[PDB]
Amino acid sequence: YLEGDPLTEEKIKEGLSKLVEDLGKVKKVLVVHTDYTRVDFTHLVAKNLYRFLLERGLKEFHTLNASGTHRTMKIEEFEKKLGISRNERRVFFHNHEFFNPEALAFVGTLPAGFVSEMTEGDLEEEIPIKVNRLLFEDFDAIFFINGTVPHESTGFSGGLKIVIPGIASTEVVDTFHWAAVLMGIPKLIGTVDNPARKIINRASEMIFEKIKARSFTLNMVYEEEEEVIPRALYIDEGYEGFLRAYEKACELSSQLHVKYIDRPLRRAVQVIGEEYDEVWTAGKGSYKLQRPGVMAKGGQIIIYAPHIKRFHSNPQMDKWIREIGYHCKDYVKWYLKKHPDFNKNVAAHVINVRGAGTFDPETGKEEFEFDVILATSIPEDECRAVNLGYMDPSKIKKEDFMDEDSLWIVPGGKYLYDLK
Repeated sequence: YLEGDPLTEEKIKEGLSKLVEDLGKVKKVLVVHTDYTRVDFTHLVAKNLYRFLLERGLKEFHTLNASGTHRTMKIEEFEKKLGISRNERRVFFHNHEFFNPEALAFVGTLPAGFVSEMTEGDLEEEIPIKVNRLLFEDFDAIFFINGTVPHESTGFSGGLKIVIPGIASTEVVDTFHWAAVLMGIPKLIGTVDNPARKIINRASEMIFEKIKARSFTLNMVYEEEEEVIPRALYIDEGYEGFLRAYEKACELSSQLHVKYIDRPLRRAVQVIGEEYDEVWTAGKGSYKLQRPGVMAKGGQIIIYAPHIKRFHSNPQMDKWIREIGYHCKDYVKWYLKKHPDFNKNVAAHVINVRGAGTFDPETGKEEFEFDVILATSIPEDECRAVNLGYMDPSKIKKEDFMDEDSLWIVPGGKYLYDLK
């Protein structure tokens, strides 16, 4: 449980040395980490953890990319993330295989009653919990390096979120995403406790029961200005440890990650970094501006990301996003009456991006609280096809957004905005 401003590599090392010193046997170790999508200080944690592990006789250092539904990473990206070279023998990177049944272990089910209660009875069935089978191999220790920040689906990220959705699969992840969207971003984002967090914790209990290795949470908190400023590393053990470290994390994050403004915005440009590869993640630009009163009615959210050219990297999910397009909650619920098999994660995503709105179920017409515009390399026609706005990314410039009720947000999609 270390803290600083900034938190230093030296302090971090002292913490990790301490943790490793208390480990008894280490030949085989697993490190579960965030993906290219998370800009954090993993590299300071992972590389030092590995170093100290070597000194005490580590034989095998395996890593697992907590991808969720995100794309697989190249070996080079693991290197960048971990600060560890591919050319170390004893080191083995692994991608997660979210969509591959054979990669997963069944640990048990969520009961229908509880599932129904989290989802207003929308689901009403037993939900199987399946996670990467690596969790249950002969490891002496498993280290989960996670990070905590306000989040559109889980109130905050970090803690057990690295297990689910990180290294989980479709059924349980669909369920929490849908549970979350029923409450909705404006109420949910930046809350410690909420339906998705309940689902995640309930399922993780059954998971940690079956893990025989000792399990550690290394829960990071940081700022991002032009670089990442580490601020805390909360290290703890086992299921209950994950809970404690997460709660401490959220208390710090809630003081550091909320930006306050005094007037509703008419224009916000979310300046998106290379790390957000596709609309699935660049949508954070919309979510972070959805607390009530933050956007003026008719306000424009502009997701400025010239490099982006897809909605999701998984072709099927990308197809699905384009099928339904971006709409309000009441339109989507209606669409699911018509298409009851439609994927609820995609369904939740679309509502999450589009924001509040009304649906007249006599006429089918939608009105929206704000507009969402894609300033990316997705063509204008392909944008309106999915019910989103468009701006030529080459015509977007900071100097056009300094008027009293506009905002040029750098870095985009990171900080939660609130009315002061």
